Amino acid sequence: QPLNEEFRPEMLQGKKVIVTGASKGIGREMAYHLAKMGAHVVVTARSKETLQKVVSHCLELGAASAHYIAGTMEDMTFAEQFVAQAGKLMGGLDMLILNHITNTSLNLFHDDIHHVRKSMEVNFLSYVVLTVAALPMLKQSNGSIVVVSSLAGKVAYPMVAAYSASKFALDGFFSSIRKEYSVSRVNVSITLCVLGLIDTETAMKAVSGIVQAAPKEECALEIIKGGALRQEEVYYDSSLWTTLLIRNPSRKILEFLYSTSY
Amino acid sequence: QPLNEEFRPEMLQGKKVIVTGASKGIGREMAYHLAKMGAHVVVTARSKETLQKVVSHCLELGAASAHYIAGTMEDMTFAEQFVAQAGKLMGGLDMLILNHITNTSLNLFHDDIHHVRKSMEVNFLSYVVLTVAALPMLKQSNGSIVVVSSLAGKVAYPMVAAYSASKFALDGFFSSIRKEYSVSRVNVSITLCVLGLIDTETAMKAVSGIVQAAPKEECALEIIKGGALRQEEVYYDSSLWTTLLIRNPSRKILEFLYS
Ligand SMILES: NC(=O)c1ccc[n+]([C@@H]2O[C@H](COP(=O)([O-])OP(=O)(O)OC[C@H]3O[C@@H](n4cnc5c(N)ncnc54)[C@H](OP(=O)(O)O)[C@@H]3O)[C@@H](O)[C@H]2O)c1
Ligand SMILES: NC(=O)c1ccc[n+]([C@@H]2O[C@H](COP(=O)([O-])OP(=O)(O)OC[C@H]3O[C@@H](n4cnc5c(N)ncnc54)[C@H](OP(=O)(O)O)[C@@H]3O)[C@@H](O)[C@H]2O)c1
Ligand SMILES: C[C@](O)(c1ccc(C(=O)N(C2CC2)[C@H]2CC[C@H](c3cccnc3)CC2)cc1)C(F)(F)F
Ligand SMILES: C[C@](O)(c1ccc(C(=O)N(C2CC2)[C@H]2CC[C@H](c3cccnc3)CC2)cc1)C(F)(F)F
Repeated sequence: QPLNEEFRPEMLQGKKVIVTGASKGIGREMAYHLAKMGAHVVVTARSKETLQKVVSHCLELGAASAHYIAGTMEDMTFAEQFVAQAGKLMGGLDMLILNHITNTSLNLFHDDIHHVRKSMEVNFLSYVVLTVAALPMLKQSNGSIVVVSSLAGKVAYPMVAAYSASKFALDGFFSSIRKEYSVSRVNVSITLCVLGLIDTETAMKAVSGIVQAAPKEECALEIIKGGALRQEEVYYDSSLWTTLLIRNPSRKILEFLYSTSY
Repeated sequence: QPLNEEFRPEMLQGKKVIVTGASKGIGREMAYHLAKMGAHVVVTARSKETLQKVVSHCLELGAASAHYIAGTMEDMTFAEQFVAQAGKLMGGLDMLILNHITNTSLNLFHDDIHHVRKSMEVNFLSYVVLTVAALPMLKQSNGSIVVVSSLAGKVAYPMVAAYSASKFALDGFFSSIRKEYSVSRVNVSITLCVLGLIDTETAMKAVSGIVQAAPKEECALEIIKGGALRQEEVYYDSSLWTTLLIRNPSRKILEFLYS
């Protein structure tokens, strides 16, 4: 049930929200936009040094409140207590933004199984664990889940096999879960975010000299809109060529066709 | 780059082939077809009992050779040793059919993270391990990798989350790997197989009274035909609406866009 209107800041006012991989890039921006709305926000990543700043600056921007908890999403235990600790900190939760990933470079896959396992653990599994942990709270506030994926998670590219495997997984898993929430009349929206190339330090470090990326600041924003407006998918890619084709009716058809079937 | 000519059982004769999850269902059928064709075959799964039955039956259908090695794909050391032992049993390798999955059922997902983790380990991760271990031989023989997937690996159904996540994963990882072989000019084809409901013991059991399945023996042959013709994708379903609906050109186009 996507909402029948457009988005304005107030919708996030005093809304308790989690953001992962929020110490830099798209994550951080999302945190900043979030403050500019006066929402409550807890943020996480590994490094406490950078998290301290994000927290400190979100207050300036006017967040109702802002805190961090550091730990590696390599660690399902941490991911599970993180959500408990944060949500109890804020006495509830309205929107879960799953954004972090393990460190990846661009290269040929070359028998790097350990890196495929780690990608799958951090980028994909941890999202599930995180969701599991928040479901009870999200049911409470008829909240929302937002999952940051890529183009590389809808179609193929070389140089990101592990990465892509994991991004594809999110789609399969969370799109499947939606249909399940529907038929169980569970009212938690789930938004998958197909993002083209974005101007983050990390991304630009690997590209730039292979060329163009969309502005990180707006990306963060569109993500936030799609999530608040409870939309199934959000696309954000600089080239309007792309944004119009990615869609895929054969699937929407095939899914819906086999829905009223049972 | 797919061969541009019909296929003939003559294409698989003397071809040395591994088939995983071949004790029952689609995998068994595949082993049988390959035997009718005179290929060499090594099959695997956990149950030695059922495997013996298969092998023995394969030697009677005419396989150039036919061995088996039982093990769980839950164990990456076994996966890696399998391919070695098999390479030696056949002195090389022409095709690798990744077909096994972990047991599953149709159920709402609450918090079975260990099942999600096992699915990803067995239905996905082992394929990578297997692929990595077989790639050298396959290189030697300009061979093929055949990965068996589903509609649920291309579109979302309720009741199969873990399963889907893993099948989707195969698409992302193998389709991406396909691109890399092309820019590396590695001559080893990769075929992803998208199947609809098939009348295997397990499937029929599971969807007993909640949902027409295709014949598993014809399916088994399509898969092999797609592999030997080096097709990127095979689509097999009882509903021809479906088989034709699934192809995804808006995607093949997009991919070429940034290429
Ligand atoms: N930017 C792009 O070109 C692009 C394109 C498509 C999709 N996306 C998606 O957008 C999201 C963010 O991208 P980005 O470029 O903004 O990333 P980024 O700026 O490089 O930041 C990555 C974040 O994840 C954290 N992280 C790394 N390892 C972690 C771990 N083991 N446990 C917990 N956190 C960890 C990092 O903090 P620590 O190092 O301190 O842990 C950092 O905060 C990702 O989901 C990505 O897939 C990005
Ligand atoms: N049948 C369908 O409706 C359908 C639809 C779409 C896609 N597919 C795909 O087609 C393929 C085969 O399906 P199927 O229905 O033929 O399956 P199946 O008959 O149930 O056979 C599964 C095989 O995998 C083996 N296996 C199970 N757990 C294992 C483990 N831990 N380690 C190693 N092997 C294990 C089983 O033998 P052991 O228990 O002895 O190990 C068995 O040989 C799968 O990739 C499936 O996803 C099937
Ligand atoms: C983590 C990282 O920053 C990263 C990973 C994946 C994507 C990503 O989602 N892609 C955009 C959405 C498609 C990639 C862009 C570059 C593409 C590429 C790289 C090299 C060669 N050909 C294509 C791969 C997909 C962006 C950044 C990386 F890889 F370190 F740069
Ligand atoms: C292993 C198993 O036998 C199985 C799993 C998945 C699929 C599969 O790939 N599907 C076909 C390709 C789509 C399923 C068909 C039924 C679908 C479904 C289930 C419940 C309600 N509506 C549709 C779920 C995917 C087939 C068998 C199972 F799950 F035990 F039944």
